[PDB]
Amino acid sequence: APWVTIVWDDPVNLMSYVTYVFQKLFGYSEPHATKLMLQVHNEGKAVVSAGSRESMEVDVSKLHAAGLWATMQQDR
Ligand SMILES: NC(=[NH2+])NCCC[C@H](NC(=O)[C@@H](N)Cc1ccc(O)cc1)C(=O)O
Ligand SMILES: [Mg+2]
Ligand SMILES: [Mg+2]
Ligand SMILES: [Mg+2]
Repeated sequence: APWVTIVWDDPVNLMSYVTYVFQKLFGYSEPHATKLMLQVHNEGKAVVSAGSRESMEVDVSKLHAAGLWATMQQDR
């Protein structure tokens, strides 16, 4: 089963920072990163990447080091 990395809205990080982090960590374009940031902000969370459990563990670690609230879970 594939897994997903989820980023959760938090009250401290800047919207602008989160958009930048998605570009920096995943290479996403600015429209893509902005859309994911706004999904987190307006829905409370968003899937930001998908793949094997092991690969999502890395994405979670990278996001934590950037200061974002990230978890992973199995995709159903
Ligand atoms: N640094 C700072 N001024 N903090 C106060 C809040 C700033 C505000 N940020 C938000 O509204 C965030 N909730 C946006 C956000 C955080 C995390 C994630 O993952 C997505 C979105 C602002 O930017 O004005
Ligand atoms: Mg907010
Ligand atoms: Mg966060
Ligand atoms: Mg799903």
